Amino acid sequence: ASRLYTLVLVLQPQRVLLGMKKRGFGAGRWNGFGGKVQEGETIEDGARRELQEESGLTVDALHKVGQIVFEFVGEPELMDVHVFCTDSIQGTPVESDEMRPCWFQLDQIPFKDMWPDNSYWFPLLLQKKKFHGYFKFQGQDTILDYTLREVDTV
Ligand SMILES: Nc1nc2ncccc2[nH]1
Repeated sequence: ASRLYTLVLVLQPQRVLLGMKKRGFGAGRWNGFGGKVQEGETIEDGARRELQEESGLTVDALHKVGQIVFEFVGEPELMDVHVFCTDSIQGTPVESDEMRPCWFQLDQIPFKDMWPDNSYWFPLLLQKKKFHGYFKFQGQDTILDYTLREVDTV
């Protein structure tokens, strides 16, 4: 019982792009860009499509960096999130009614205003490590338990 999602982190040498979501699941929190994968669409093509829909940016080179499964207690479907990273993009981040993008210096990533799992695996993403994670949430703020291990192959 799992549903495919994407998450794209535009990660440059000294800064990362994040978006403040206006409404929906995760509203009020900085996050990477992504969403559901469509029928007949590859996960990577879905990640590319969502990056543009939400941030206005066109990615060229995308790299798999992680897989994180999210469980919310009481909700049947697990979120199977395929995480990607890129440095080579085109365009300028676009603010829309749905999303407010902002660049952050790497020592100023706003973990307090992000999903609480991010502080666990971001240190790996910033050091170019690949990972497999699982986070069991109660509600949207409480991590009941988790696993996170590095991998050589996502
Ligand atoms: N970046 C990010 N973390 C998350 N945790 C739970 C649900 C969705 C999430 N998106």
